[PDB]
Amino acid sequence: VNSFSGYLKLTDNVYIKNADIVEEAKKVKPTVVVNAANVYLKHGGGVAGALNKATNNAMQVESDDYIATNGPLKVGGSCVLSGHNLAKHCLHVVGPNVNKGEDIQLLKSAYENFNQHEVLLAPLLSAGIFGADPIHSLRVCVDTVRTNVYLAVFDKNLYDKLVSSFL
Ligand SMILES: C[C@@H](O)[C@H]1CCCN1c1ncnc2[nH]ccc12
Ligand SMILES: [Cl-]
Repeated sequence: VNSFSGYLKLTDNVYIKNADIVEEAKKVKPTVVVNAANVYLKHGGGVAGALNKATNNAMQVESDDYIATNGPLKVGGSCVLSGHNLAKHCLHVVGPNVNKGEDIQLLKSAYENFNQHEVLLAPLLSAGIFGADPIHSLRVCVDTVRTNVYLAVFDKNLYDKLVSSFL
C-alpha cells in the first residue's frame, strides 16, 4: 500500500492520473520523482522548469555542481540527485529530443532507468518540449518499466486520449 490516490490502473505496475507532477510531488512526497531532464541539467521549462521553480532554484544549483564535476549525461541516461522539498530523491532522466534529431529508440533506454527504483512518480518522457508523441511514450513505458510507476499527465485532453486508446 502507498499514498498515491486517484490513479487509473493501466497494467500490473503502471498507473496514470491527470495531474501536475509538481502538485503530486508536494502532496505525496514520494521516495523518487522523475525529472524530464536534458543532458546539461539545464532546467529551463516544461517538467524540469516547473520542478526546479518549486525548489526555489535549489535543484538548479545542485545540478550545476553535478555537471561541473561529472560532465553531461548521456541521452538515455540518468542520475540520482536530491528531491529537495518535493521528494526524497529526484531521478533526472534524459529522453531523446526528436527536435534535435536524437534517436527515438533511446526512449526505451531512458525508461530502463526507472527499473532501478521500486516506486516512482514520473512524467511521460520525450513528450512535451522534447517533441515525441506521448501515445508512443506511454507504450514504451508500459513495455519497458517493470517497477511501480505513477504517471502524472498535465494536460486533460492528452490524458483522456492516452486512456481511451490504450491497448
Ligand atoms: C507529457 C506532459 O505531461 C509533460 C511534458 C510537458 C509538461 N508535462 C508535465 N507533466 C506533468 N506535470 C507537469 N507539470 C508541469 C509540466 C508538466
Ligand atoms: Cl517537458
